[PDB]
Amino acid sequence: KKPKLLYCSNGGHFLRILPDGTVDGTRDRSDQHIQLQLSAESVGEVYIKSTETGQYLAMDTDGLLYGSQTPNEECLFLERLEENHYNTYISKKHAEKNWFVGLKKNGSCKRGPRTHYGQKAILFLPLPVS
Ligand SMILES: O=C(O)c1cc(O)ccc1O
Repeated sequence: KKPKLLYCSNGGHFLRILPDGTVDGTRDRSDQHIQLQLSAESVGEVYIKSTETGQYLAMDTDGLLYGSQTPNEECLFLERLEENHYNTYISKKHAEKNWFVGLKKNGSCKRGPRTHYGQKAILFLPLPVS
């Protein structure tokens, strides 16, 4: 396996899953909580896992991102390759809704409802770390 940073184009923050379940974004490339394991359950279905805490990215019924201690339906994301090398991630559990993983410009998480295709918020460049 290979860990990766996920660099949000909106604002320029790496996706971060804090130990408390809080998901936001930091510009600190040293941050321990931005190293992420991607693993494909099925072809276009990934889990995004913290290599420090072993927590999985998830999205709840309101569209808030959290860190789940154990994988579940809420942690499956559909990964699509975009136009200039960036990926988008839409909640499997909420795909009929087009709820995307996204971060605000201030590096806070954008709830799934506030998301739409064409936003820079939802664009993540995977970078192989080191
Ligand atoms: O680049 C922007 O102005 C932008 C900011 C957002 O928070 C969401 C979508 C966008 O297109």
